[PDB]
Amino acid sequence: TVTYTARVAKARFGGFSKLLLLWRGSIYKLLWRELLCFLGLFMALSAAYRFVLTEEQKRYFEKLVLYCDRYASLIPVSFVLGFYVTLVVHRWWNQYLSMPLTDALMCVVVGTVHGHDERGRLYRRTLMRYAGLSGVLILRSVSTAVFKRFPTIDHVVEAGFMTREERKKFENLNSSYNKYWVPCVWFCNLAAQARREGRIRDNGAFKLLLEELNVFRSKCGMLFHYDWISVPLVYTQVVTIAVYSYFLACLIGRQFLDPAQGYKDHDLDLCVPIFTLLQFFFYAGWLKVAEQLINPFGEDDDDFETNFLIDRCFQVSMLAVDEMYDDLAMLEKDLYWDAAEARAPYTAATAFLMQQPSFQGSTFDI
Amino acid sequence: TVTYTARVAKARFGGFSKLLLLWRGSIYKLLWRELLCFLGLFMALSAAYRFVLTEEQKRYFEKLVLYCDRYASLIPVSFVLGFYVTLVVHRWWNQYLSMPLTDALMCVVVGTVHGHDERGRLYRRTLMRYAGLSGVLILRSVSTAVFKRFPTIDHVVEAGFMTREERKKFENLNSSYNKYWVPCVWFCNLAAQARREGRIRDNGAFKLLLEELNVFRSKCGMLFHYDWISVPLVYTQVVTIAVYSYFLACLIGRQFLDPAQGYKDHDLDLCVPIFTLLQFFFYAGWLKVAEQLINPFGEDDDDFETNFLIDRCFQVSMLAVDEMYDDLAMLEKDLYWDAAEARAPYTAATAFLMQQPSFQGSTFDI
Amino acid sequence: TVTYTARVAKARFGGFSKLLLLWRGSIYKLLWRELLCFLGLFMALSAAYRFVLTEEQKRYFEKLVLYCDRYASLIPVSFVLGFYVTLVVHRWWNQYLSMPLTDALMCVVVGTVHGHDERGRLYRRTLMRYAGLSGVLILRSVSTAVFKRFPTIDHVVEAGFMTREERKKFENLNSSYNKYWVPCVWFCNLAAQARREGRIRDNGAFKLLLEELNVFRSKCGMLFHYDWISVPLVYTQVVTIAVYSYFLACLIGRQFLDPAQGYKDHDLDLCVPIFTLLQFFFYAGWLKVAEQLINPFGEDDDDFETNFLIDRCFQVSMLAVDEMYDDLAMLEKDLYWDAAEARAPYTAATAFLMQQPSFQGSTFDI
Amino acid sequence: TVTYTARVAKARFGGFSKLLLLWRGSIYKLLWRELLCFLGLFMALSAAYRFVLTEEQKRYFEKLVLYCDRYASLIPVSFVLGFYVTLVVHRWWNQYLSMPLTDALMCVVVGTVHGHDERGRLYRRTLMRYAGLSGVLILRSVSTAVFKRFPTIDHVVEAGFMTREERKKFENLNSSYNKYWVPCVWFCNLAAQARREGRIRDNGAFKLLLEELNVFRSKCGMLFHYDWISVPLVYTQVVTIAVYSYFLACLIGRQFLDPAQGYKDHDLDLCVPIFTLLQFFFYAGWLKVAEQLINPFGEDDDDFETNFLIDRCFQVSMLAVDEMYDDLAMLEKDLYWDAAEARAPYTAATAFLMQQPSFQGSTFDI
Amino acid sequence: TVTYTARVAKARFGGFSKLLLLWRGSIYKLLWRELLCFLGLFMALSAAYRFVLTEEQKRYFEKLVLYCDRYASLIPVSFVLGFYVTLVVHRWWNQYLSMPLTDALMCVVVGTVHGHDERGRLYRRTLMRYAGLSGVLILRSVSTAVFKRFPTIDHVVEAGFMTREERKKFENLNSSYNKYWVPCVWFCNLAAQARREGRIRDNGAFKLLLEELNVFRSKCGMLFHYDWISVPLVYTQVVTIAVYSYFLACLIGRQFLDPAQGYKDHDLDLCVPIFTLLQFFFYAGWLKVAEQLINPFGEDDDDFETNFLIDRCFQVSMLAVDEMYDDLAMLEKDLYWDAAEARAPYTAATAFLMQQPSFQGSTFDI
Ligand SMILES: [Ca+2]
Ligand SMILES: [Ca+2]
Ligand SMILES: [Ca+2]
Ligand SMILES: [Ca+2]
Ligand SMILES: [Ca+2]
Ligand SMILES: [Cl-]
Repeated sequence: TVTYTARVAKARFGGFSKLLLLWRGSIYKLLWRELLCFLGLFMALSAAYRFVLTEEQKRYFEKLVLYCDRYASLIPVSFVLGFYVTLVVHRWWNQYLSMPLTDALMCVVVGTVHGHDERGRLYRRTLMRYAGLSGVLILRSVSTAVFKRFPTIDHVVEAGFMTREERKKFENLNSSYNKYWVPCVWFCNLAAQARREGRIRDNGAFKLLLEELNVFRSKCGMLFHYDWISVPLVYTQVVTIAVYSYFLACLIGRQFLDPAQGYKDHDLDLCVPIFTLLQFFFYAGWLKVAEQLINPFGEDDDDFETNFLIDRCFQVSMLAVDEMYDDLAMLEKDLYWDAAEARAPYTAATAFLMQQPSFQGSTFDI
Repeated sequence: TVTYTARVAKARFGGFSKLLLLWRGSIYKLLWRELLCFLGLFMALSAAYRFVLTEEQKRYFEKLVLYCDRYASLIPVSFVLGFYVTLVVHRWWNQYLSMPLTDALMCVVVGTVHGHDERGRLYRRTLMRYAGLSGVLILRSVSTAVFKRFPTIDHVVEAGFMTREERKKFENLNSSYNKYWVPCVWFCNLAAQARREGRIRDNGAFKLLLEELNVFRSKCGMLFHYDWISVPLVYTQVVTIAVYSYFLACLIGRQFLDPAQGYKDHDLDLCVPIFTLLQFFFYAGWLKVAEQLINPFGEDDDDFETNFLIDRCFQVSMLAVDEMYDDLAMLEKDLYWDAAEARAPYTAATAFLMQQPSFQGSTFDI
Repeated sequence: TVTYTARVAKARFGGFSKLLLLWRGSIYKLLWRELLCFLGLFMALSAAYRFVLTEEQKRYFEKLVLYCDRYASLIPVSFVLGFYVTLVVHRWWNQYLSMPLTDALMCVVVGTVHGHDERGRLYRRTLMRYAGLSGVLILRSVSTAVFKRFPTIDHVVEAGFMTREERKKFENLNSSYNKYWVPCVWFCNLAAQARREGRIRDNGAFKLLLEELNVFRSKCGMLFHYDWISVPLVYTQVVTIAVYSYFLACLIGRQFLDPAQGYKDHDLDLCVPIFTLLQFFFYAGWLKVAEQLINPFGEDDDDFETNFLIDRCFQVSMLAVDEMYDDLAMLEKDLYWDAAEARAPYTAATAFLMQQPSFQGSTFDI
Repeated sequence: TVTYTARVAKARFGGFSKLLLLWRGSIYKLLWRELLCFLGLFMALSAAYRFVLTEEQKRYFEKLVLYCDRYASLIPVSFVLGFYVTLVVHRWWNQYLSMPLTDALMCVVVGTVHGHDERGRLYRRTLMRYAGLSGVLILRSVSTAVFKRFPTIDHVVEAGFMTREERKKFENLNSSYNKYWVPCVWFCNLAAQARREGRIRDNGAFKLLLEELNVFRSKCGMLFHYDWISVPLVYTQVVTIAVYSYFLACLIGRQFLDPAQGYKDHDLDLCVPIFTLLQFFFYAGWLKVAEQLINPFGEDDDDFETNFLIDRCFQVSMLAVDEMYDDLAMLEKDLYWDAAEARAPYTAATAFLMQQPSFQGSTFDI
Repeated sequence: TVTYTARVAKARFGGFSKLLLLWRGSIYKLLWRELLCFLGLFMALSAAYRFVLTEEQKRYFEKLVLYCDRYASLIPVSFVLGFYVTLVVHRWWNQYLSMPLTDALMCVVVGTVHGHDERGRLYRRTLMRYAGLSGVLILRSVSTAVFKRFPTIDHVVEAGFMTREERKKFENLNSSYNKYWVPCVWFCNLAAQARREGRIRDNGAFKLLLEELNVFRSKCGMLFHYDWISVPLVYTQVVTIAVYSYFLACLIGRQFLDPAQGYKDHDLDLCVPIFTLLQFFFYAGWLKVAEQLINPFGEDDDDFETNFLIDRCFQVSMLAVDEMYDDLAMLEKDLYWDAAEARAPYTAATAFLMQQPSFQGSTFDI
């Protein structure tokens, strides 16, 4: 993804206009091939009108220009763009929320699966490795960047997400369907094994572990659903036809006609259709928002950094359940033990502008 | 469903335009009968204007063409299309989310219902068979493809979802209503039987099983609600009248009049209303998005593959609770036991483009 | 409700157009009185223009027709129709989801409240009768069809939802507010009584029963909220004024003026304003979608069948907790015990069109 | 709130038009001062054009009228009205859902906090009084009607929501922030005290009590968030400027010019701009929907009856946990004990129109 | 944030118009630099048309003015403004809901972590300090105001959110990623330590503590997701190009041409484009709603007061778990113990307007 959150923290004078100078993840990277072929096909029709066509063929083409400018209905293209892109954006955000993230599991695992010995250490890592394995298996199914990192299951074994013994049981499962849910079943068998030996101390801890896994597994199942159940193809084709019919109407209907015939609204030569160019940046760019986000798991610049989230979850969950298992600093009194209230100090860059009346409710200054 | 997720992974130059060459689940499969009758009725009026009508009947028809072009309000058809299709798409996605999927149940069942013996094996399979039975019974009520696969309850018995003894108790239940919830009540009786004999070891395991079933049963109840409570018929008829009134206005109001009378905006002969054809692809295709998705359980190409999801859930849940019950690979140290951190390697097709600064927050490059 | 889900299963050639032949729950049943008075008031103005008005009064009326056609802004009526009806449809669907349905309670009750004896049988039925009683009491408050079925509380006693002893405690509660929540408090007292005598065997079962009831009771409270907190009246009046101002503008502004004065866009006589009639079917029908759904608990054809849902829930929950309490078929091996995988067979009407490659992910055909 | 749910139960012929005769909570109560000043400023400009201006000053004003009618863009005002009011309506409904309602707490308290003695009675009432106290404290912060009922905390003590001993501990808490969450902390201390003495019998009961309180406390925190975090002021000002610029354009651009100069679309005298008046009812009334609902806790007619909900919750929860604690009618057989099925009878006003085939699914009439 | 909730409590006559006099968080503070450069560039073109250009260069510029007024399509800018700002507002509200608030944790901690001694006191404060520490660490990552208050981790140690011993374990964690989740792992280690020593008395209390923390930790993870995954940059650039192309079209297309050439719709001199100025307040202000809210964690006036919420949560949670741990007022009878019902009194400013029939349901006045 292209992150510009710091650029737009405060609404400044040229704020969104300086985002028109970015190139990575931009409209210009997405549209310049389409803009050059649209403008090239415009100049080719404009040059045929000037130097190629005979005088009676120019009059017929002039009647064709006035015809197509009637059908350039720029207003209804916006609704099928507005409703469709909002659908794609809604799917795009829920696909990010369905990312297999092991943070909720790693807090349950470090709190409930016990033992400083090598066995309890191996219980905690294998539970997190199985959650990470289900993450890798569903992301190499839906994300082309994860798939180029893990083209085979042997790549998942040499990366350490799966072992060779787990590889044998994975491949010997007779199922024609995608086996991303298999380490989630291994998680339940491992947690039930840990409950039997008392490494999970109580049944509410074991229940919390299985509630947390089902939340994780249903997120993996949701990424498979979004990958399988596309935005409906008829709806993608309707918005594509509506945008391209508008631009077919524009490269004839916005041609600069010869002013000597006195056609109204056609008394000018610019030899570049600059406001049709800006309409192309608007409407074809609005469609490119959907074209970038309809599969947010490819290698667009604004697509999800799924290999980063795999490396983050695997490193952090192994960090949380192995090194950080039961090493607190000793319980020690804070700065505000002798203090009835508790307020942290401000720097000089925040003390001066803040420190203003605390909001108590709207009805109190009555 | 028609899945084109891999085609649109990266936003390419001709990306959405190559989806206009697909036929399965396309606008062209949905609209070509309507387009040929619209264009045929257009050419029939155009031929009556040329060769049939007398010269004074042509002038009256010419006044009728100018009348109907005033009422071709292409803008308000788009709002009742945009708001209605978004409602249908919202129902269509929530109907997919309400699909009876046994994955969350199969992780609880393999983790909580215990025993390698034939009895505990039979407990785990019957719990999954009862969840799958409620899935088949609600899907043959709402999906025509499941219903043609299971036309009678005897078809459900010969498919193995129900047994002959379960068939007797199913048919002897005196209820006039659909009995899809009956195996969910059998699930609760079976899980309570398994808790009594200690195959479910603790009450939090038994509670998790019943929470998971109620989530499954309410998904089955939601598919019945969507099947029963349609999109409101008055709202379907308003969008149908609005689209067809627009196209009734178009096959008169876009007729190519004789240029010798000098009617403005009517100085051309194309003998094919090509931009009215593209408007028909836009508006009637936009309605066809709703017509395909209003019942997503029929045999449209873009309808849900409900027999596939039945075969997947039954095969996977039987695979998860029978063969995969308590056969882990032995707890064995990963690649990153001697390693404080944990990073999986990259292939050459992903190492070169990735490996870029880790995002820590927007405020840190301040 | 009017259910047409089977009619629109597959998108057919005349699919939504055959729904324009339905009468029950249709636009024509909702609009024909309004259409006849609109067309009657149109013909009355058209007849006054032809035979009543003098020649100088016709010119003033002709200036009035050209005035009102300027203000027929058909575009902004659509936004206040599109945004308002979507609000009403959103409330209409959430009101259906808030229906008091006892299925989630009946699965907990049959799984947790125990005993084949007459006492445990009476515990299970009274818990379901109290849930059904809260359903009847909130639905006779919000639904006119339930209220005509239960006009008094004595009707609820003779229907068997309440007993005479429960009637005394119901009427002796000193509260000015609606007492639909009273059997939900009786449910909690009954479940706590059953936990004390061990008919509820464990505390997690008793907790699940009370979580399930609070979900049921908050659904009853939500139906009271929707009944009390209407769509805001100012917003209902704004959309009513916007639609009727448009149609006031239309029955003057679309009058067929005398062509001898040569008023432009007014050179025709149809003596029926057929495209204004179709605009009336569009806009007034779009408002009628809201008028039918703003209270979905009346006796519109497309209103909820609330007496059916009362009869279904009472019959099914009594069927689930009394006859179906702990009578499973004996645990018996399925068709797929000797089979490593598990696939159900297809009929000849589904084997031929299906059996096509299983989707594994989008990235795998790379 | 103004409740008209019974008026719109069945979609009738003059149904929404009879809601234009209501005055309480109406557009006319909200708009008549604005309509009289708009029409008064219109007539003042119209009278200056007739009797005050000289003949050359009338021509300049006539050029000003034709200028401002070009900028009366009634279409884009509707989008910033449609999107903004939908945001306000969404906040308005979620603010009603965040109302502190003690029904879910009172069902847990009567089911889990035990004892017929005066101590257990005092435990149940104090738990409900503390929930009601947090309700009063957050509603007097956000609702002007609750604040005029409880202007001081001493008013809350004389109303009985707080005691004098609780008043001392409330005032001696050193916190500059609003202390609405303080009785929720007292609830947790009281429930933990009741668990220690076994008035709460099991830990799952005590956990359910604390889950239920956190749902209640987060609803109180949500009302504080909505009160603090307004609809953004820039967005309120944009919709206010857009509506008033349109109406500034209208009281010049819709002036009836002198027909003797022959200005087109200006050949009439009405001396009342009746369709501009109806546009004012549309657009300024649409803004008044937002102006009424942006703070739904004031004393608008359509604002929430927050003092009613305080009196309802306090009376009902004291009724539920004190008098209704453990007085069931004795477990007694229903009307349908000797009956395998269970159907309640119909009155003559509902038997005749109902009793129609039970819906089983869409696929069954195949 | 700029809070005006009390100003708009009752819909008054000049209600939203008096919000056009506010300056803090206003359109005028956001737009005046853009308005002065737009009007300055307008007057510069207007002065070049009057005094600089020759008479034949004025005619070419006049043809350019009529060209650009054709492309000022004010209608489609509104849809890409309406759909985009609604997306930004939806993200802005969910970012406020994802704020790390310790109220739900502090009610569990004071109810479940026990002991009046210094050890149990230190357990309760350290659990709340660790929740507050994760709040500070994620807010200094996403909020520039928190970051200027805590520029280093040493600032977090001198503020008392972290200790020096906790600082050593924080810095010695080998992770390249943001370590905001580290005190949430410390929370789980501390709660598991407290359960082992019986300061947490039961396993359901310990489970509730870990469910509550995972809700808190996922809110911290959600703020990181929103900070990382921006509104997509192509969509921000499309709405920026659409607004600025419209205003590029306006500062030529709305130029006041010389009336002596008799250009239609151009017969006036105002020498200030006042309705183009109001359109600039509309459209550029509508974009400024998004520009203020796209990062709601900066130092805009309408941005979130994140340092206030840090100081509130830290002061209140230390107040709730230390001083308010197990000091109830003694269980004492309320005002309504001898009263069967329970109604609080009204002041004279609320008794007179209220006391009106209690709503029982819509169907009861039948
Ligand atoms: Ca992409
Ligand atoms: Ca279909
Ligand atoms: Ca109705
Ligand atoms: Ca208000
Ligand atoms: Ca900001
Ligand atoms: Cl639980």
